[PDB]
This record gives sequence, C-alpha cells and structure tokens, in this order.
Amino acid sequence: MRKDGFDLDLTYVTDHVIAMSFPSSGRQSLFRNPIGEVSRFFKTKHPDKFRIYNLCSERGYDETKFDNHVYRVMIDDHNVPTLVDLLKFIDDAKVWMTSDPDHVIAIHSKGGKGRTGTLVSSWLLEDGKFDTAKEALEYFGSRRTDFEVGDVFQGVETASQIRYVGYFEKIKKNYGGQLPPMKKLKVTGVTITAIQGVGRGNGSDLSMQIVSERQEVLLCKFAEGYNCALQYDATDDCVTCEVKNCPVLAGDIKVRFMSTSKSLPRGYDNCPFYFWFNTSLVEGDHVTLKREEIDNPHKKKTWKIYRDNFTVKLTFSDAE
Ligand SMILES: [Cl-]
Ligand SMILES: [Cl-]
Ligand SMILES: [Cl-]
Repeated sequence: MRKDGFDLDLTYVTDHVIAMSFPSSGRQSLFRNPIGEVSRFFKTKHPDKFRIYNLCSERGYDETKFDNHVYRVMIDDHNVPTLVDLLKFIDDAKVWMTSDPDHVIAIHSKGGKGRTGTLVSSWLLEDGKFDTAKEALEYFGSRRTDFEVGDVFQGVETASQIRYVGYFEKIKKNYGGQLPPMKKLKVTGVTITAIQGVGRGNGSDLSMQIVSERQEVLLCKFAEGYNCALQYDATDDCVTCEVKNCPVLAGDIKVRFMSTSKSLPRGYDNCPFYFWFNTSLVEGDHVTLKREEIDNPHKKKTWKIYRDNFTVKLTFSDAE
C-alpha cells in the first residue's frame, strides 16, 4: 500500500480568488470525493467566507451531492461550459464577491488548469482587473505556474477555452453582460486548407460529428458521402465538403473530426481535432479557425502535420 495522502494545491490568483486542485491521489486512495470535506472544513473553521465552485464532467457530476456552500458547474475535461452556465457562474460569483469584501471564491477542477482557467479568467474580466481575454488568461497562467512568460496556454488548455473567455469579454463589452439573442443555423459546408500531410492528405480518411451541447445531431463520413459530398482540390491543397441533412443548430456546438488513419494522432477528446462555437456569436455566413484556434492542432508537437496554413471553415445557412 506504500503511500497514500491528501495533497490540496491552493493558488491565490488574487487575495480573494483561489484556484484549488488535488494533484495526488492515487488510484486507490482513502480520500474519495475531497470537495465535501474541504467544504465542511470551510463552513466550520472559516464560516461565511469561502464559496466553492466545483467544475466536473457529466460522469463526475453523478458522484456529487447538493451542498449549500458549493456551486456545481458541468464541464467535460478539455471542453467548455455552455455560455448560459458561464454567465450564471459569473452572476453567482458577483453576488458573493460584492456582498462582503472578505468573501473569497475558490474554483476547483480535477486538473486545476483548463476548466478552472476558463472561469477564473472570465471572472477577472468581470471584476475589471483586465480589459482583454488575453491579459486575463496570461495572468492566470502566471499564477498557476509561478512563471513569468505570458502564455495563454498556461492559463487554459484548449483553443475553445480561449474562445469562451473571449465570448465572455464580448458579452461584457458589447451585450451589457446579457446572453446574445438566439441564432439558428445549419452547417452546409466544411473546408479544410493545407490538407497535405493530414491523414491521407485528401480528406478520404475523415469524418465529422456535430454535437449540440451533449448530443450528436449529425455525422458525416467524407469518402463514403454519408450525409456529405467530398471534393479534393490538389492545386489549392484543400478539401471542401458539402454537408447534407444538418438539423437546425442553436447555442453551443461542438464539431469533432475523426480519422481512419493510424498516422493521424488523437489529442484531447479522443480525436485528431475539434472545436466549440456558439451560433449567437457567429458573424456572417461562416466561421474560419486558424491552426492555433483549433483544439489539438494548437499544440506545437503536431505542427509537422498541421502546417502554418491549416484552417477549418464551416459555412452556414440561416435557419429563420
Ligand atoms: Cl443532488
Ligand atoms: Cl493516437
Ligand atoms: Cl434549409
């Protein structure tokens, strides 16, 4: 049985904003579901000071029980909260932080990085500490790593996480802190540039899944023409796919690309590359994401595969 133990990692982002995590378990530990007991300690030994936010996956949410002093947010590892849930979090934090100058918010997630960073950086924007998502993200990265070099990827883990902090910035600045109006869209096309070196280099290994919040709503398989029609353009080093039968989409959308190619590595989320967007913040008839704006190609270790001009564009139709 060698070594067990409780390793509570606590990082003061500001004097009243804490990021907490438990980096050490491990495997079979006596300390199962530590949040309940950390909460119990706070309400006993430091009453009416700390409010804990527990950020956990769909599966991990089931293991939790309601707590008066704990606010739960459902977010999958290497993913983002719904924009609605992000705004609800900000509202709850605002109420807690403003009611008493001594009040502290403590944000917890398993890895103490991507999910925590998304919410902490959004909070820093709400409290006016920074004017831009980039500044907030870099600052949190610097606090959690104790390292000076400003890197947004030290603050969060994925490009969608960076996007969602940006979404909050836009909501605060341009929408009066309110959720933007619903926008209904259908995906009618996908275009991928710099396809050479990516799987088979011609799109024939690829499939695309569209997920609405947590439910698959469309699957396209490119080579086969399953809900689609693939065209490979060698002269422009790109693939374009007509997307067929897309249902009406609204709100938070996840797009995942899968491959039958052994040579194309999976990153996070059990796939080669993926991204999140919100339909309400789509401008025009498309969204185009560059290499470092896509989840997985954002990592330098994949740059021999996803080259400088690798981009993914979704083309939309207006659904009333
Ligand atoms: Cl419950
Ligand atoms: Cl792999
Ligand atoms: Cl239509």
